[PDB]
Amino acid sequence: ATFEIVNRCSYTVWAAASKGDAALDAGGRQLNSGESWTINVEPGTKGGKIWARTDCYFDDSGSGICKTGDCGGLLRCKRFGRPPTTLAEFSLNQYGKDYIDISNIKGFNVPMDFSPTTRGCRGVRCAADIVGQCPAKLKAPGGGCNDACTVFQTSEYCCTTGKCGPTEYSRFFKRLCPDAFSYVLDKPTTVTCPGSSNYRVTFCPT
Repeated sequence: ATFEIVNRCSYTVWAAASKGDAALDAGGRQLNSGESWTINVEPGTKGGKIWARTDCYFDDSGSGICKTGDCGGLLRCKRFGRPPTTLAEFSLNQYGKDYIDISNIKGFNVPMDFSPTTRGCRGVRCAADIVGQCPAKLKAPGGGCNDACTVFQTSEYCCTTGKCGPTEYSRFFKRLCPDAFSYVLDKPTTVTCPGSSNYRVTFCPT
């Protein structure tokens, strides 16, 4: 499948694409404002994520640090990033269907639209000013709005027992972005698309 990743933000982001134990495509790249990066994702990829990283510094070897979404100091991410990270999540070609969602379970850093570029399903967006409105206890100094599990590390926020409910903190994310997952057992906002759809992730869509 092809994903076009577009940075519509006024600031540079360092896109990342991983399935947790490997890079997707090159795994990461700098996107200046307006730049588009087209990646190819192998069919059947399960548990892929795309996110943006902010305020990164990398040397010529591709090693460095970002204030949000750092994936072990690498430009080309192999692993998932450090919260807070708005996540585009996808599982492709799963019994003939693709499944996409946006998640705030690991917080929010950059607003995002995640839309098919092929026919037969709708996109999802989380484009509210979550950072601006972020509750004081969840604000990350580096930028971004952390989820409560990251901050507080309780069974309730992290849904460790597989039983958990919404929280004041999950409801904050859900109020601003109803179409994104706000906690682990949120009513799913997954979109089902035809298998082998193509997609565009747009940072700062509005």
